[PDB]
Amino acid sequence: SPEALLKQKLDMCSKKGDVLEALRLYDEARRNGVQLSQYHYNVLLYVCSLAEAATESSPNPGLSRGFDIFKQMIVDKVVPNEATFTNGARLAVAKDDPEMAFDMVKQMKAFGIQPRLRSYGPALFGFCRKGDADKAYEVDAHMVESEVVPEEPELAALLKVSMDTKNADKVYKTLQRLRDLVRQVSKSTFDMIEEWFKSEVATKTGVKKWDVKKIRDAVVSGGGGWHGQGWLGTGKWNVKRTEMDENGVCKCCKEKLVCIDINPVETETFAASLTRLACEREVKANFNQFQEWLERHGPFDAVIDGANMGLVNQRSFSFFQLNNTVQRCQQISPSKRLPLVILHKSRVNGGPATYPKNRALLEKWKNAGALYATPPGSNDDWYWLYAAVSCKCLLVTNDEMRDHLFQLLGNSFFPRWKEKHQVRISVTREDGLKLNMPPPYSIVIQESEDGTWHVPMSVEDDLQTSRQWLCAKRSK
Ligand SMILES: [Zn+2]
Repeated sequence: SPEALLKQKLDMCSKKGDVLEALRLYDEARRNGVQLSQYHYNVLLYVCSLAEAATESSPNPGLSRGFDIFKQMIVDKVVPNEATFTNGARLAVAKDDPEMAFDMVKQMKAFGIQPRLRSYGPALFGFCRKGDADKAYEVDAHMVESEVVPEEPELAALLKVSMDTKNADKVYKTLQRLRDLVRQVSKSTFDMIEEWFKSEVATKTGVKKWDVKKIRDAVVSGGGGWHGQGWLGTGKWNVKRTEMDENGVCKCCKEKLVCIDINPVETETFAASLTRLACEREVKANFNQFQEWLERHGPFDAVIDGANMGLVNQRSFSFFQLNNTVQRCQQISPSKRLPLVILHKSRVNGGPATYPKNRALLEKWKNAGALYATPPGSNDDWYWLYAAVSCKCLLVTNDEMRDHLFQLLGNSFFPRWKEKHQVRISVTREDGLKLNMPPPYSIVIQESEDGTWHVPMSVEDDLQTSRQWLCAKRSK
């Protein structure tokens, strides 16, 4: 079969990295009237990615013709799948022509195809590297229109190009986008923001007088912690690296940060999504049986990730650490409720429970309506997540909650819910175990009603390392 033959020959062409032969085989299929499939086109897009940008001649046929092949696949109305977007982007990156990368995205739109975030990258970053803000903002507007949401790298690039071209309005807007979408910024972005606030353009932007009611109504309207009405005040900024104390008080300026509310409607949307995602991955009857059990149990003040409590910082499962965490949670519960312990059934039956009194205790918790043993093959993460969300209560786990399945939960609501609900344990020699409670303020970029800014750096473990903030306050 000829379609099937071209495949074999393109799969073979190549592990070898032979672009000139893939381009020959491409042309031959069209001379033979063999219609290229999704698969053929993808391999061909990949193979062309391997070509390099001619630093000393007119561009090479591999990259150059790669864009041609891309264009033709779309004309042919061959549907793109995830590999198509990836390879198309590699091709764009390798070529490093932002205008040609932008063309590929325009072509996709013209044929009713939704570009991916990675499709926009080579265009956005290309224009930003070249200092072409006007084109960078075109790409940004295109992405907004296609409903593709930027991540921190795209925002930071937009921030820097706005700084480079002295555009104080676009800096403001991008900082608001960082607040809304990212919350806590990387070391790179943090340093960039610090430069912005100490810069001549920042010193020279602002207003001496403004409508206080306008700001007040914007604060209420935006949900808290910002106003979005523009730079306030005048003159040089005092810009310091600082920390918040445990109550959210800036150690530099003594402003107390805001605790920003989560809208209960968002929480109910998230709970529905969580249940849908869990039932796609669990045996549906197993998850449903837990949902039904939970409906008949509680109330709960806390839910414990039993496997994480037994294992975090241990060389093997510590019933001590789990049990001490149960006791601690019950002690801080105003009415002394036992926490809901989520644990695999395997664990309920043999170390923990190697020792008869530990096994009896596990059964006692179950009998108290405070332990659910998840069935073999289940991922218990869905279970403790769903319980904490549904019971609207604390979640005790030191799981990072960022990798694998946790990426499925998104990067707006879930991180905000996490900060309000997650309790983590720490241990010291002098004191033993401690529960680290949610902060009484929101760890996010905040803009105060008088235009003062507080910007938090993102950190891997804010109990291990002390989180740095930027305090930017007008000097007069
Ligand atoms: Zn401050």
